[PDB]
Amino acid sequence: KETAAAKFERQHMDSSTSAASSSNYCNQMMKSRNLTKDRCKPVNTFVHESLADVQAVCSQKNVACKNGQTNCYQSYSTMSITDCRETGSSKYPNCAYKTTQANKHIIVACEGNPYVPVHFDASV
Ligand SMILES: [Cl-]
Ligand SMILES: [Cl-]
Ligand SMILES: [Cl-]
Ligand code: NA
Repeated sequence: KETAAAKFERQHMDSSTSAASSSNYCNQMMKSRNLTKDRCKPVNTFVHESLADVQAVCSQKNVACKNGQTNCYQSYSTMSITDCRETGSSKYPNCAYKTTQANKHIIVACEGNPYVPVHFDASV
């Protein structure tokens, strides 16, 4: 039974690469992080920065989350991200994703002690 912090790490962190360099990145990563077990997760963003740099966002600019909560934080700098989104021809169990690499600010929700990211809200 996964903690919130660990679920964030599994779903969103990929520090081993600086950027997605292939159209198949999302297909491979969504499968290897177990996000296509039982269902195709429709949307998911991977962040290509160190874990420490992402955890540090919880001390940066405090903003509202899309749901109105006030424990969201926007990174001061842009970060290398890859957005993975299911295509129109995807359906379980043959999940298929479009890979879009970008450099954007991230917005995360933070909780706990230590105060760490638990939800990925958006990128700007
Ligand atoms: Cl897992
Ligand atoms: Cl996401
Ligand atoms: Cl402020
Ligand atoms: Na946690």
